Amino acid sequence: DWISFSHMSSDTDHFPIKSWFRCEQKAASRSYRTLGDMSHPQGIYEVRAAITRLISLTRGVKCRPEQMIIGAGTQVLMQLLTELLPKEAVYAMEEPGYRRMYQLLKNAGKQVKTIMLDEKGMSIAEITRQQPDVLVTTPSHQFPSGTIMPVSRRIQLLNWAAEEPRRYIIEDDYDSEFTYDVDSIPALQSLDRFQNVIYMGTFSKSLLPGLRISYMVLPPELLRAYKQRGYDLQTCSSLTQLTLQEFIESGEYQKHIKKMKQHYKEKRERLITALEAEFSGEVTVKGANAGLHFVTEFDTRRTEQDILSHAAGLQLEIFGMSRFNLKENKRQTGRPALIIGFARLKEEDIQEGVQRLFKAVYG
Amino acid sequence: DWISFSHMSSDTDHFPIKSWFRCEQKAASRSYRTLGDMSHPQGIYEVRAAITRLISLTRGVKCRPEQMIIGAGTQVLMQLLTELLPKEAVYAMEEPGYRRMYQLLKNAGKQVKTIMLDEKGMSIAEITRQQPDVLVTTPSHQFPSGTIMPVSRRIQLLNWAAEEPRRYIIEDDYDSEFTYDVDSIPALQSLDRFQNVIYMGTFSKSLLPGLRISYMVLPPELLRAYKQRGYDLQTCSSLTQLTLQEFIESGEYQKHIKKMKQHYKEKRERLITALEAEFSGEVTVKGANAGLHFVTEFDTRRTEQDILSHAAGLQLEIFGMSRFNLKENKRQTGRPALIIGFARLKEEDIQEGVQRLFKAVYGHR
Ligand SMILES: Cc1ncc(COP(=O)(O)O)c(CNCCCC(=O)O)c1O
Ligand SMILES: *Cc1c(COP(=O)(O)O)cnc(C)c1O
Repeated sequence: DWISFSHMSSDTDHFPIKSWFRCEQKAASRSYRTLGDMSHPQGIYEVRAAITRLISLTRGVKCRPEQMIIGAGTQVLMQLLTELLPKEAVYAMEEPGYRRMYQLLKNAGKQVKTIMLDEKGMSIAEITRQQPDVLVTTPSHQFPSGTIMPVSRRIQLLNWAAEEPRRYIIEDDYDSEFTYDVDSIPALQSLDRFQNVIYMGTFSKSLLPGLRISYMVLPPELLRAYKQRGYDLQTCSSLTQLTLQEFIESGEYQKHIKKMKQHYKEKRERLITALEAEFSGEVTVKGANAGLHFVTEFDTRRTEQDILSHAAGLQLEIFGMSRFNLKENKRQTGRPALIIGFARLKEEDIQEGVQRLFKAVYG
Repeated sequence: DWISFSHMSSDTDHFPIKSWFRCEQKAASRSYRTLGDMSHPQGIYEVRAAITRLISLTRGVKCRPEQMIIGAGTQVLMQLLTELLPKEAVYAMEEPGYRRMYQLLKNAGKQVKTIMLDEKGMSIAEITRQQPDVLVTTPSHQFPSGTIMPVSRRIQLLNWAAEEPRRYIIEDDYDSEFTYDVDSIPALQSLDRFQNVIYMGTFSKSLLPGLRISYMVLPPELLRAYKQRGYDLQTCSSLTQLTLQEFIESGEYQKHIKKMKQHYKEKRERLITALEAEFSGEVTVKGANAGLHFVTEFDTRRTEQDILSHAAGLQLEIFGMSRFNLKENKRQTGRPALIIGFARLKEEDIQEGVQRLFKAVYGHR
């Protein structure tokens, strides 16, 4: 009975789960003799090669498959990365941003500066002033604000990293697969002429988060630091990797993304239109030109926690922007701001969801 | 025409891949609408409940699913543990042992003591001497010497840990689904009255056709430490989790374990008979009646490296004890003690494998 405006979930109904299992039988019969065993620690080479081709095609990312590392989550690869990067590196994160990564870095004993955003995303002025060593950025659709970083700002960050040795940018290209605006913008890593960027990718938005498949691409110098480790074991089963590779090479991935691009586009249009009507125009929407969510701000007498406590009662799954407040202070000011995810939201349940949303906002 | 005496986990020839895939289907059907969600960070709860019920009756492990953390393999679970334990904790490991885990700890910048064995396992003598803060131990079937630590030694370790704060015992239970003849002695943590043991288990032996599924059971203090972080995400795919749960609860698992046990019971018997037949009083089989490996000591004038070198020339794959040293600096190998691993040993390969081993142990015949 719940309706879900979650940005963390997907509808199982639009994922071709039967194709996936069919690829799995194919991968299994292809590599039956050795499915049993562990893969190369970075992941199967042929599989790393398929991905390499994919992200070069879609994101213009330039690399050799040996630079790629596959892992069971962005957060296992982020941890590893903190061990490849200089021990005394000062990290910098978007504010607001991904609270888990913030917590991960702190718990690793790192200093994390918090960089505020402007209309173009991560503030280059703040970056220069604070002087961190490594930036963590989400250029395709800033998490959670949704700002698509323009190539002008991408170049600004790439010039910053070039100006001094041992500066790195971690490019978190999370939900970069769908675009409802001018066409794609090549990843920072592709615009880079000096190998200062670590490109991170995941299959959680395109596939299903249940499937724990992610990867990252290392500059050569960090790759040699990884290989010098010797003890690392792969975290994705051999069959999972081969199933993904089969899913992609068969073209099913390409079909799935193209179908979904259209599906999300139209569902996003519907949902917004229904927000503007039900709220009479008295709602502010931001970060809606890409990705699987946007941000909505309301004029109401209620606090964010009131709306959230109430929306929970109306059986509406929804999250407050306060969830993404990195630098702490008792400072909720202005309009309550909520993130509106729509991957998990049914076509049929848009009108009801907006009405439930209205009631939770106003009473 | 290679023959391998080097495997300690099965392969796809041994695994009912079809049963697994069919359980995966059913699990997926049952839990369709929830695949679009990411798991609970400790793993799906009802999965944790299933494993817990299982391990309580097979190993005598006493715990609640609330204390269990599921992960994509033992490495990732060990990595996390080092972050839950005191930063400046000193670790200690058995020698001979799992070198990979030695490097993991060393790369994490930890002090690691190396602790020799006697005929009851990890040396309490050496432990009370070298004074570490946390022990890493394989009490059910030592890796790779095969020693089953007796309860008297388990109690000594337990008492040791209880004596000062910030002392813990990691218990690596890795192949305890296979016990031959006499029933097993339960897991060490079944004796753990003061919450000093962290139980680490895996499905790598009893199953692994590549599956990355392990789990660890935490004492409340470390569990609270874990819940304090708030940033951890499950690494084991939700599909793998539900499948295994179905595999277990459908009964398919015990049926598999029952079959494999007899199969490995046969092979160990048939292999030891053959060793005793071609060698006689010249072979000593040291090791327990458990697991997928044992230790052979040879009464020969060849050195370990000689035998290993003649072994590769006869296309027989084996390892001597010296491989399982954790550390090395200015010394080398030893004298005829090899470990035999028979998880992937064809029955047809037994006599020929034993005949090559005989050749390599003298260089004649
Ligand atoms: C900022 C950011 N980057 C990457 C990911 C993908 O993570 P996995 O590869 O799936 O482990 C995510 C995923 N996050 C959803 C959680 C959002 C929340 O509100 O907690 C992410 O956010
Ligand atoms: C196989 C094994 C493990 C478990 O490793 P996984 O990460 O579960 O594959 C742990 N300890 C020892 C000694 C082993 O041989």
